[PDB]
Amino acid sequence: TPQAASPLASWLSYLENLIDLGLERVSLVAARLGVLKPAPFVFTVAGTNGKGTTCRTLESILMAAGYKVGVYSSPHLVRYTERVRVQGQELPESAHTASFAEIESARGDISLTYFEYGTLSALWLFKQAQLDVVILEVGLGGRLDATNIVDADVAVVTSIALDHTDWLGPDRESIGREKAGIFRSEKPAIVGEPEMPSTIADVAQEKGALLQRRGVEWNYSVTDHDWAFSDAHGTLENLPLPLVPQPNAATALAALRASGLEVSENAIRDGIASAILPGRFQIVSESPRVIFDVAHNPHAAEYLTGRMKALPKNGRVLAVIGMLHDKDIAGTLAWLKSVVDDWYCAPLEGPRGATAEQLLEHLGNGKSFDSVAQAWDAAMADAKAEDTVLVCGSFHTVAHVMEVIDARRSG
Ligand SMILES: Nc1ncnc2c1ncn2[C@@H]1O[C@H](COP(=O)(O)OP(=O)(O)O)[C@@H](O)[C@H]1O
Ligand SMILES: [Mg+2]
Ligand SMILES: [Mg+2]
Repeated sequence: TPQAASPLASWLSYLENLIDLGLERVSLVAARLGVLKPAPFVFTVAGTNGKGTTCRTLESILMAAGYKVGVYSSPHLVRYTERVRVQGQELPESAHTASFAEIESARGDISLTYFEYGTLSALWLFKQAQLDVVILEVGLGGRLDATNIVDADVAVVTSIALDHTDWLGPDRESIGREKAGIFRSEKPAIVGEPEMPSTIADVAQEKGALLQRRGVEWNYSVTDHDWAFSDAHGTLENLPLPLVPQPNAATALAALRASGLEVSENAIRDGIASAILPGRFQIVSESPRVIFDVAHNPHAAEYLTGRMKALPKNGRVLAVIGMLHDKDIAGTLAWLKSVVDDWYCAPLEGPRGATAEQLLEHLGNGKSFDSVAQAWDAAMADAKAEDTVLVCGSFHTVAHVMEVIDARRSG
């Protein structure tokens, strides 16, 4: 058993090597720790896709508005510490190991899972920091996610589509019911998904939550160079085109206006203008245009394909791909194949990672490589200045490339 002085790596290894579902055990330990209400105001964000960027937008705006903000996020690209941000920054590794020692002693003989530990740890780090606002990204689903032991002041649903069907149900209706579990009596329930499953309205009714959905209570319009927003409180014009998916920026703005937090129009403009997340349609360079997007399911791949198609009339689209078997590979590739010209396949290490050959079988074309790095090198060697190189398929794939680019800065 590690201690507060142990290196973080020893903690994570200990946490990775570990019954009765339901939030009881995690709730009982959280009660002993007094972290059930991490800040005076909490936003909890659920959804199939766009949770991370909706959270980032909220954080950007609130920081410009002068609030002390904490953000819980998952998963992480490279380092575990990316998961807990305070004022947009990561916390010392020793802060994380101390919180782990605190949870370890507080749990007594109560057993916790990896995500339960990390969630309690984030709640603890936030409490210690004395913040005004805490933004929690749900780990998986809603009703049964560790983040649901906290009662959100504003609950958010970014989108609903298919992913984690093994846990959440086989359809949008069953998935929507689970995600909506984060709703609360008399609290705004912000739904940014344009085709809302009825089960979300059912759950809002069962709880007495205040449902405010895109297309009904609020809406937005776009232009080639800006956008406008509207809700029951009025409208906003000439907003900055976002650097995160357009639907998520509107969702965050809706949740923000519904919170009653005092935020000026200028703090809104500044926050929307600077909100961006590595690996979420990130334009890394030009000539050739390089893009990183961790789209790992059919709904996100369809969104990426729409973005790809909106790009200027180009040359060729080369793609560097690595995927995990626990995702709908065939479904994801079907969409991507509609815009990709040349495929460069690589394996992902471990148990759940697919081999280059497995991806290739789905593609029907392309070259296989020994690693993501070699695939990346090959794509960049072949790419012309008028082309676009896309690194996609998983967080692991985008991370492998960011790390190689970084290490080379040192050569
Ligand atoms: N509203 C959305 N609709 C469709 N796909 C989306 C949306 N938001 C994000 N995505 C896709 O999901 C990927 C990851 O998004 P992310 O912001 O990390 O959301 P999440 O935290 O729920 O995974 C993006 O890189 C993009 O491919
Ligand atoms: Mg996420
Ligand atoms: Mg997920």
